[PDB]
Amino acid sequence: MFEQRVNSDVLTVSTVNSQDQVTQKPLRDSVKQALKNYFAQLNGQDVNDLYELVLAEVEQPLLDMVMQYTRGNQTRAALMMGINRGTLRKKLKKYGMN
Amino acid sequence: SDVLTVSTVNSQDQVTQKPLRDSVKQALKNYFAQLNGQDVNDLYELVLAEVEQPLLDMVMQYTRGNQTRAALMMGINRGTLRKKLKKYGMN
DNA sequence: AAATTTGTTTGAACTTTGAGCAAATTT
DNA sequence: AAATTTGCTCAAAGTTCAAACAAATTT
Repeated sequence: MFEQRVNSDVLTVSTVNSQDQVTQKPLRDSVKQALKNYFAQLNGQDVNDLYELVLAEVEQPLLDMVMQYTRGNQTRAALMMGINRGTLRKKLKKYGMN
Repeated sequence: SDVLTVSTVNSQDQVTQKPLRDSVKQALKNYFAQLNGQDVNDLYELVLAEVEQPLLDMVMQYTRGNQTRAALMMGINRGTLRKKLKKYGMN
């Protein structure tokens, strides 16, 4: 057959391990790391917009990368992400990618 | 100046931060590399799923389970948070 | 000159929100 | 015993959507 590829390992980054060998951990794990790192560096300072902070840090490069792929075609890009053409264009405005 | 970041090692064994947005690119760069014009259909709800999950995973761990502190921390409604927790089944 | 995409608008379908309250749980 | 948090449900506020369709651009 084909071999399973869990959604965990659909999107993946390159890491180095204890034996200095290149392996591919999930993006999940990068996100986890970053948050662990963000809390530790926080020091009892108040936070109240973590969702939008993360979302910004993820939408931008998804958009960046997807528009490169469709050589700048929105209809394709929006179809490709699964979102209305108008909201893509709204998101794009928000980060100044138009 | 950039708050969301991850650690990296160079060949000369030095650790060093880089923004998470640089990871997300790589992932996508890689996702697209390994497709070969196979249609992609629902990519926004995919990455979102791969980012919501460990964000919820970590903020509950941080707020010791406190749904209320968690929502307030994330800047979303207390009900939205319940719904997202059903979505990935983290009851 | 043919097809396809942009840039808009419209209204309907859906989602998030703030508040309210009893009942359960933590302090 | 007091304070806070859960689990719910209403409504209003806000976003996403598909569909139009000229006007611009690309095949």
